[PDB]
Amino acid sequence: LTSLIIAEDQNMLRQAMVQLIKLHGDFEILADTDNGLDAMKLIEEYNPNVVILDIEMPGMTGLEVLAEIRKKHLNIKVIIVTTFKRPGYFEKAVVNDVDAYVLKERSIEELVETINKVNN
Ligand code: NA
Repeated sequence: LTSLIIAEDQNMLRQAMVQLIKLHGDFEILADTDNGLDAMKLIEEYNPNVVILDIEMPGMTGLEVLAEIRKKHLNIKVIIVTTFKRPGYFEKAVVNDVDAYVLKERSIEELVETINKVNN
């Protein structure tokens, strides 16, 4: 299947994504965490095909994690998934070559469609 790491600040939503993403699509979750520094280490350890990153997290924000994955040219699709409607955050994701930016206005079903489009 497609491997994923999920880094998300909120435990309730994070555990929900780990469970529902596996049921809504053809994915294996290698690791999940609420800390961006933790995520960056897991990412280098496991090399997942795709990562899902919240923005505002302790350690490293999702945007700093995205920036580092790109600096290092890792073969990894990156989806940011956030509540933030602020214009600044979307522009920072785009300039850093994010593969998709998904608002939490979308369902996990839509997020899965997005991962599939991105990974094809
Ligand atoms: Na599945």
